[PDB]
Amino acid sequence: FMRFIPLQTEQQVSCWAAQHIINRINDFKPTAERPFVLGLPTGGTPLKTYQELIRLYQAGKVSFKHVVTFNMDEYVALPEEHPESYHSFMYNNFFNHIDILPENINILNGNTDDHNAECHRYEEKIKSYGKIHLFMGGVGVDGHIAFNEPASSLSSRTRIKTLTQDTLIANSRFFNNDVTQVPKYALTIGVGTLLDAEEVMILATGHQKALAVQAAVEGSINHLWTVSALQMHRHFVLVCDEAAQQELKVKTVKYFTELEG
Amino acid sequence: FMRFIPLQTEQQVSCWAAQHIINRINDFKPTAERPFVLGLPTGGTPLKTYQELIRLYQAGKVSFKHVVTFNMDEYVALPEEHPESYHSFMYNNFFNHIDILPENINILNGNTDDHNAECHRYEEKIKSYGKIHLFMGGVGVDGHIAFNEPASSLSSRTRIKTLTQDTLIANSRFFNNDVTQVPKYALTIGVGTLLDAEEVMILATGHQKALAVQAAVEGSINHLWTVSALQMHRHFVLVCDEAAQQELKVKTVKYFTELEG
Amino acid sequence: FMRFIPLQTEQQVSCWAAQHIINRINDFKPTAERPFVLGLPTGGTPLKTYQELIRLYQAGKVSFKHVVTFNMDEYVALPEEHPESYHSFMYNNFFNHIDILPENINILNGNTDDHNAECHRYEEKIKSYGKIHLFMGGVGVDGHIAFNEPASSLSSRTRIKTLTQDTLIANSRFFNNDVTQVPKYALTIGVGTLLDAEEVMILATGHQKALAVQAAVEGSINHLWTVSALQMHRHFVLVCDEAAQQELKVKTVKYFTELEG
Amino acid sequence: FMRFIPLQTEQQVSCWAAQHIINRINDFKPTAERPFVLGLPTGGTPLKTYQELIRLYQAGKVSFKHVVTFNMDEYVALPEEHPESYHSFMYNNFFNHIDILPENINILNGNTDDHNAECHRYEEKIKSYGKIHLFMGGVGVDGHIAFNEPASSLSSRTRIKTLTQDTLIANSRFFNNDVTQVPKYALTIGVGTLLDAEEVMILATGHQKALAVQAAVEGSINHLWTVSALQMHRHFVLVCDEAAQQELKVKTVKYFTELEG
Amino acid sequence: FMRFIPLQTEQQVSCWAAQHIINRINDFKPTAERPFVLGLPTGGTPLKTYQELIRLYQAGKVSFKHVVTFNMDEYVALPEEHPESYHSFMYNNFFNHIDILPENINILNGNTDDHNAECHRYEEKIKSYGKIHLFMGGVGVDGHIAFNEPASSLSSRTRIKTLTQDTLIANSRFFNNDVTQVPKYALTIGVGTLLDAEEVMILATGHQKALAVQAAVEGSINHLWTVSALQMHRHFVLVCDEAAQQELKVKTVKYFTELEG
Amino acid sequence: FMRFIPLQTEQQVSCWAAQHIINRINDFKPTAERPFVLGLPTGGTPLKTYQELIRLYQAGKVSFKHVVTFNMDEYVALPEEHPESYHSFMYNNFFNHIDILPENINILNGNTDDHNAECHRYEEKIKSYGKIHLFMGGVGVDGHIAFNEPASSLSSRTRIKTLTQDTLIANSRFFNNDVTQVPKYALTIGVGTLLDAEEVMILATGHQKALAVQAAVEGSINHLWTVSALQMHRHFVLVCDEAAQQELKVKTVKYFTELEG
Repeated sequence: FMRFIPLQTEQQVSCWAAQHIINRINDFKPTAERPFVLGLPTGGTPLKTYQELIRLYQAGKVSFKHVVTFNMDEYVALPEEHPESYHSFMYNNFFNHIDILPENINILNGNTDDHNAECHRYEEKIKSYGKIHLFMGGVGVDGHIAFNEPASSLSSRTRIKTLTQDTLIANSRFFNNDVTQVPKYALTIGVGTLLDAEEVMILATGHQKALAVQAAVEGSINHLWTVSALQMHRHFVLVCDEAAQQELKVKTVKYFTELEG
Repeated sequence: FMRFIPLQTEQQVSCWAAQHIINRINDFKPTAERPFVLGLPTGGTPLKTYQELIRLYQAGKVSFKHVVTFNMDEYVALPEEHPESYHSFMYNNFFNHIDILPENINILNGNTDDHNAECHRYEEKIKSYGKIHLFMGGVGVDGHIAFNEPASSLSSRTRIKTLTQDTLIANSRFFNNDVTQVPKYALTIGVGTLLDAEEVMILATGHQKALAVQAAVEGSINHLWTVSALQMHRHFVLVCDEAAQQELKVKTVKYFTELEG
Repeated sequence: FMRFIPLQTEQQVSCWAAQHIINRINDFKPTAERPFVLGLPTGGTPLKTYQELIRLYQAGKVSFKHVVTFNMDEYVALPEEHPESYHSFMYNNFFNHIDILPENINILNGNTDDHNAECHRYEEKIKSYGKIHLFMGGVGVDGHIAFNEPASSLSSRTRIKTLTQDTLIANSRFFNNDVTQVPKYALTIGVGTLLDAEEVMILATGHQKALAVQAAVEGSINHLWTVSALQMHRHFVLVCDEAAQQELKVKTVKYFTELEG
Repeated sequence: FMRFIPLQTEQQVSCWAAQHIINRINDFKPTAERPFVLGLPTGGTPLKTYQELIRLYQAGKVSFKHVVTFNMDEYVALPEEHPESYHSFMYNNFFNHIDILPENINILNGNTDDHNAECHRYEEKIKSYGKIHLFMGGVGVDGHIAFNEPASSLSSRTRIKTLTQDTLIANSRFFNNDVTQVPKYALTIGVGTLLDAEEVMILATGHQKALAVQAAVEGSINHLWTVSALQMHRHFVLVCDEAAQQELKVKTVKYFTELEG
Repeated sequence: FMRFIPLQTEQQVSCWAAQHIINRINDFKPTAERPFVLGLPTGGTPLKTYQELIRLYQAGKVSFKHVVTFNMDEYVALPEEHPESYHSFMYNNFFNHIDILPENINILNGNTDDHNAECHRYEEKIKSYGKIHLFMGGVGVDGHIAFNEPASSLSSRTRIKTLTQDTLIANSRFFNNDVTQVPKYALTIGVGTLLDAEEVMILATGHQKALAVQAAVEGSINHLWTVSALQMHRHFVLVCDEAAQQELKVKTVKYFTELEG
Repeated sequence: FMRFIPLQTEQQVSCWAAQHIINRINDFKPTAERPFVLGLPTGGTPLKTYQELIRLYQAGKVSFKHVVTFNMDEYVALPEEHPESYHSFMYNNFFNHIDILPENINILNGNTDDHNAECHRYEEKIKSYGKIHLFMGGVGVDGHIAFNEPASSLSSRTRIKTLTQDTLIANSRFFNNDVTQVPKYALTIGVGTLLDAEEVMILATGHQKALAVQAAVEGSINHLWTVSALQMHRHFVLVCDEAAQQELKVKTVKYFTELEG
């Protein structure tokens, strides 16, 4: 069944998420021949989690020497050494501070000569390892996942996507508030790619995600709220802060707070 | 306009109600010529409030030597010394334990020769005092007030009412679970009579009152939920326990919890 | 406050309305100096009601010798002896079969030299009688009243109105299915005119009126459903057939069906 | 796919359910080697059906000499000869009045030394017969099935469950209205166990089940209403009384009333 | 997954649908041994599309010399040469004006001696060709498909159906507005038959279809709205006019309007 | 009753508002003895209107000589010459560029020795002129008006208000993104003060105001959405851009778009 973890502060969400990733890896006991495969996102709430994971690694609570990562997405036609590329985000905020092997980091390359070939290569790389064991991600204010469109097929695969006007505006702040400077296209994993993971953990902090949280927990599966499709996943975890609880009914928070005791 | 007091336990609800009545009386400074006029109901939750008022009176925190009371209702064709009459409920559980003057207790007489004249005398008696300063009451699971029907006119007056099938069944527990023994009619104040008070305090405890609480706080005015009409009252107070908050949104409880402190 | 009469067939709706008009007249005991003032509409369901009223008059159960009528509306620039005028509908189907005095029939004149002057004369005529005691009417699928727009001011008065595209289409069947032949304008009473009546009885038969009936009975007051504003009227009666109850909940019909019996 | 049978009285509900069970058995024509497997619940609503089933047996309209029964649940650490055990409920109200073979009655044993082993033995016993042909059951006010929590996996199996505070409160009436006297744990079939039956008949009587019936018939599949998951079952039957129809739309009751007869 | 094409006029809807059928056929490049298989409906909106298909054929933009058609339904016990039979509708409005081979026209025969045998023969004929490549259809005001009941199993097959009271009334206009003159039964494809097609194009024109469009586009899958089940189809296309958009939210139309351009 | 003006761009919203203010003043023909009284707010969309009003003044299309203004609010314990004070906002962006007389500019003083006396003088000053002829304002994301709380009494008066946590965060961007630097309290007009104006024009631009616009146009009056109470105002105007329409139904936008043209 769906696991809903209602918490109060964004730090508690990040600390909980990091702890969950630690426990799965440490229970899995990964080796070189049998690595743990981790799906990873970008953004503000992930950032706090990566920071917590670095702190836990600096202690003696985890090693990434046998963790393989796959990232959700990357901009197209943007140099991968650009400060605002998703390559740069991952290496600067995470991979450069942990003991992961450089050949176990997978991030879509948006500068290939053939974007379809690159997307198929990504899907193949995942299959070569078997399956992603834990995919961490976020959710949009409209319930969309990664750069997938809000009404995306639940069996969509990794493909090239044209960024929406709203996505262009949202990300403008990373490119000098210039909509014309945001890359028009990106490579993203599909909803099917996400659903193929053994466990999907979605992190939702902020009042702007409260409607997405209501759709995920209280609503029925709606094909206009991609996050609601995770209700059909065998292990769907949703962690949220108090601001994102504001649209739920009192009985909903009561039920899940007490279940998690 | 509307004050919503969300509390946890039924005990806290009665204590809050008792304290509020104390403060209203003690601020008002009643005299014999200028008494404080209190509207009073019957039932389980009021009983706890009357008990707390008695304890506060014994603690010399209040005197009723200048409080005039009006009760909501009384059965018709039931001897007023019968255990299950509302005369008996009020005197045995409250008036016989406080310093109220016997001539300041007003309760509808359901044994008159003329129920319309009796109801009219009651409305006149209130007018002779000016106005009820604080009317305490409860609310039905369908939002009805006193013996008024769930679709009662917002200008209904004191009148005779035929008890509903649900009310007959509900009150059967007081007459040996015999529907045939519950009085068929009762004299009740109208919704207009209630709204004419200077302040209306409604007490709502129980999971069975959660939908009525949602209608009063979150919903628009609906003529099928009489309690919602109190939204237009100049001083409408609603006190409720945890079980009755369960249908509200987290943001609704949050807003009013913080306002009151 | 609101009376809802849920019936099965359109015949039952018409008979109930006729009986109600009969009973109001007979209780009022009208005289020449103090006549009973009746507001009247046109249409299919009214036709059956007028037929039933004629039968009751022939059965000497009522006299209209002291009833004054005001009609809702009339086409502009249509000869008043034209078959499709509302003058013709009223006289041919009703007034020519009863004992009403010819000088007590009031119908807006859509052939005046000054429609604003004409509309003002109509409002003045009504005030000269005091108030309409019972106004019968229908309701549009969008809850609109007469030729008033669905968002009409609740204080709109009798005025000239440009017929909507939907009203032109609906009424084409009376002019050889030719939208170009329907009069473009009409003189209509306002929503304020309707609410000034002592009692408003609206008759709603048909599956296409089920949403309007739901808005009037179950919904809160919405200014886009003019019929719902009648919830705040002192005597609002709504009579409907089974097809018009299909959007209501079983509890709504149960409460009112048992109240009326 | 889904059959909804709306009736008026609890007697009609029990009569319909009993007849359906009769018809399935008699069509199946069970033998000793190929028995009919019947799943059975506990509670007030089942009781009337069991009484009706006894009467139909007395009327020689059915024989249980070749029916094998499996019950949903039983208390743990309560002697099975205790008046309030479900063993006692089934035997006193049903099995002691019909011709079932004593070795064909299966009820979870809450007094074993190994509750997991007992639960597995129960699932195995079902497997040994093939599958349950008809599972009769009730529904909680929150749509839960048997002792499963409203957030149980739709593939949950027979297991030990800690009774919720709500179930403890509900069941206090059988243990002197004392929450501390209700057994803390119980053995219950899972939602998966129920869904593995060839047909599921849910019985819903009472005003307190109106919201649950709305969730099963009118709502989409919601993972917080276990009863709504039965919409995906190949043969889902829901029988309900008039009090449980109160939250449905008139069009829903109309549709199914006409379809079923 | 789901394609929603919001257009303005009914003409544009039929023109779009015709063009889509043309393009599917021309890409498929059908041969006699490998024909293109087309599913076809009856009604007002299909009529305009067939007219456009005839115009495009005269313009030599398409040939049906290798198109095989299957129709949704046909009346029972009505001579197939009757003006109001669906045989007549299809031949008069379509087949008599195109170059389809007469042995490639498939329409259920409601005059067989064995309606179950006929329905199985129809299902078998579809199987003999493999699958329907494109199924065009309409939608009822309650979201039902063909003569399937609004609560039909999503795996229903071609079968005989008793026409509902509402269906009898709707079709009365073709039989002298006499409910008793409409055939009581019809042969119809099942919902499973429709879902087995490679692509399903539903056409929805009219204000009376706006609620069904909202259920298909905005709502979750509801087993009382058959059209909503098409959300789970691999290629579901819904084309509608402005009147059918009136119940959608502005953001819904905006999203899909921009997607298609 | 209520005018809803749906437009596309924020420029059009400000231009319409300015034009409306122009036309009201010019029709009124104000003199020194009989001035036009204008209520004014602060914020981004108002600023664009003030620029347009200055442009219209430079074009000699209006004079503000005989115009008296009243502002909604002002911070307390902030020097009125501070860049971020509302005194500074109004003078720098409006009053210093028009021909208003310095003795006709009214703005609450948040630096008085007695804020209650200060509030009363403000209400009295309004009464001394008679009534505000046109009050322009904005609306919060929760429908709140000025610094009034979202559940404010509809008869609240000018008073001191403690800024909510949300208001502190929102305005932090004007004080170096420092919540601790935003003044804790503010002087604000009450909801009653707004309703006492002869006309209320609310301007709503932005996707974050779409829910407030839906509450004002489509919803019933809710005491938790202050803007919805303006439905009972004699002349309530709401102007909005395309981003703020996104939550309305297509039929709502269609109706009012056609009404205004």
